[PDB]
Amino acid sequence: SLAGAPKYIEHFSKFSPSPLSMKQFLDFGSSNACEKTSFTFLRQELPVRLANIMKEINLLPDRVLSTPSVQLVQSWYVQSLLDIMEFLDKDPEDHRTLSQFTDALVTIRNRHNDVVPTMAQGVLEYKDTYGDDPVSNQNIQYFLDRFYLSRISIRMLINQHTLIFDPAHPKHIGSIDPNCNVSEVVKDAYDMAKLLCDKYYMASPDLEIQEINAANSKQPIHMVYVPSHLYHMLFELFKNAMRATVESHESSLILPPIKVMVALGEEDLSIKMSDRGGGVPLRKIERLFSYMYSTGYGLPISRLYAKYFQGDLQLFSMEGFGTDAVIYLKALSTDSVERLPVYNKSAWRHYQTIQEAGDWCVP
Amino acid sequence: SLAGAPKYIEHFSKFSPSPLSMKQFLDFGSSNACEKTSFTFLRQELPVRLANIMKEINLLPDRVLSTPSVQLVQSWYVQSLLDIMEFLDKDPEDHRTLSQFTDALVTIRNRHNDVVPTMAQGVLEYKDTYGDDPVSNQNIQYFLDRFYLSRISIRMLINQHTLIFDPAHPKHIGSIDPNCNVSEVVKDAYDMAKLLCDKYYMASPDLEIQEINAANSKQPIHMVYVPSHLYHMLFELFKNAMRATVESHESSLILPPIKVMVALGEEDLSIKMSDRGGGVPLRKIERLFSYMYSTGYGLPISRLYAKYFQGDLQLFSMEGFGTDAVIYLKALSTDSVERLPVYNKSAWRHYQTIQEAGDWCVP
Ligand SMILES: O=S(=O)(c1ccc(O)cc1O)N1Cc2ccc(O)cc2C1
Ligand SMILES: O=S(=O)(c1ccc(O)cc1O)N1Cc2ccc(O)cc2C1
Repeated sequence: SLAGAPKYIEHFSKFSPSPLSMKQFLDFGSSNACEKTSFTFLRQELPVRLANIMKEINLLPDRVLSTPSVQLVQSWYVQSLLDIMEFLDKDPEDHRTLSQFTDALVTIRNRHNDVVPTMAQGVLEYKDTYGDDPVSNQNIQYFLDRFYLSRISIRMLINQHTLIFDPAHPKHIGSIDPNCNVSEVVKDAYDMAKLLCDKYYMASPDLEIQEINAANSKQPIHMVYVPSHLYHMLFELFKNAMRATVESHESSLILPPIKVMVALGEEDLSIKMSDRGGGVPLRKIERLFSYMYSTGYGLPISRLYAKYFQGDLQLFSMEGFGTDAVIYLKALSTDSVERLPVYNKSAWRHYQTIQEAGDWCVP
Repeated sequence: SLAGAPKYIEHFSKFSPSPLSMKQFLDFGSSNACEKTSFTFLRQELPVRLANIMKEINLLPDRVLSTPSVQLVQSWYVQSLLDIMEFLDKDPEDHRTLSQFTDALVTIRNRHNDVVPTMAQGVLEYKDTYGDDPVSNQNIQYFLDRFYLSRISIRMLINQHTLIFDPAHPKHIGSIDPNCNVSEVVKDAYDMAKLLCDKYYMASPDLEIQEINAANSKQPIHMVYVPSHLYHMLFELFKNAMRATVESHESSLILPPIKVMVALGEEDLSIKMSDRGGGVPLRKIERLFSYMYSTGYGLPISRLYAKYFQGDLQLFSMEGFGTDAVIYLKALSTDSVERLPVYNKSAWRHYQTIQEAGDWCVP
């Protein structure tokens, strides 16, 4: 009783995703009239976001697209789109529509649970089947950043709806903490990483936290954010900083601590994690964010979480000494706007690459 | 008695520039047979490098190319190319050829002395005459990085020839110090920046230097490098770090010092300059390397000096606290290879941009 998926994909891919600000997410209420609004918004917005990214999947190299794991993920997206299409003609006034819709979103979230490692298997299949080539590799890199960020955004919309309209922290709005204590999240991530480091190495570096609240030097630093995302980024950074520290100090009983600075400025809330884990040459930094060399998507995915609300995650090392990692976040909820890839000529053109000698000299 | 310039430009632009390593520059001797070799090399290589970049000038937007200052710089390049063409049929065995050639190179260097600010006037003329647009601006950015790096490389070849074949440090090979003490250059740059800071603010931050020689903890850190280039980068960084420090501490008599770490690893020699000058939001970092917003090319040009021998110069700030700047250099002379732009399809295509909506969403 539904049209073929391609008809829906073509229709919805014409629209641009509509980025929401942290402030907008937060300003969304929990009434039945709010739920109807969420419903009528999401039955348009989720298909738009699904369609847009599905169109880009089709731009992947034939070699990548032909892999069974990429084809599997595609099929999940198709079914999720179709699931939502069942609601196009349903009455928001009917409470059964709303409850069924929430169930359908839960089913979609579960279906897509293993998307990240499934796509990674697809990349591995491409490499095993054909051997990798630099043109395909660049396309894969460009695509995966956009695909994973798109996924993050879709999961955000679904979690917001299901959490609000169906409780550890009643003060949270869905997955959003309007008063996230940044240092508390830092400590939580450190604690968990320490458990892992202690398990394997029977030791771990201590943590030192310093806050710089530029405008209000006394006040503990808080922000509007999704703590699970911040936790995710910090846990990944701690794991790397701890491993570097212990491994570069095999002969020592005294380990240099990991130092974190949390700075609050007018526009940025920045979190720097500094280790003395011996560092890595500049040449090897890019590779840390590479899906190909990582085929462990911890770092590239953490950076996408940072970028999702207009932030970033940057690494700077000093080979022979150690490494600084910085999470840049927007200080203000009004500046924290979803960063969403969109399917258009620009995106399309970016895939249109091919083999040739670069614009810089080789000896 | 010479052909029209375009015939020479077309001929020489077919070749790729030939990048030399620091080790190769250094291994070049000072005999008459070495001079003849330098001559026969440079009468081919300099025209290749001149032609390659001249071809890219022609790819600039009509709006930029039409400016009197860009046209002036172009005319200098044309005359310099032609000057060298006078030597195509000359006998290297004749000492008069060699001496005349050295004179011609000196004349070229002098002719091009004001290239950097003359091009900047061209950018200003474009902005004043037409108003700037983002497409042209991106082209200008791409082109100027390549144009200025090309210029750096040409100046390197000329200085090497004129210094060697025509003396404060007899141990230097042309402009190259085979035993450059990095901390000494740091101190020289600091001293000069301090003079300027003291003049305007009647105070300046102190300097603290720490060295980390990973493989030989006792040994002072030395490298093969061109000290004037290292000095140039450090002076620019000190000026910025000092200004930030003093201006963000208007009420204080106590200024936090500027801290420099010089680290020597297996592959990198890295120099970090840390200030507590209050920092800048991430949003504003890109602009620091922008020729358009700088229309003060100090930072972008310093970064090009770093990139010229396969290094880099990177800035990381923490708004509300301060800024780290890192110069990354190759530790080994064999890894220090000229980075030279080349005129080919790839370079050509990169100019082929135009107006459209980007691949990311706007609200
Ligand atoms: O790349 S690192 O500098 C680095 C990368 C990311 C990060 O967040 C922190 C780091 O220190 N570091 C990793 C590591 C892991 C094991 C080991 O023996 C040495 C090192 C160095
Ligand atoms: O951008 S900065 O962080 C910066 C940029 C480059 C650099 O090398 C060091 C820096 O601190 N800094 C400049 C400056 C100059 C004057 C002022 O009042 C404040 C600031 C901040």
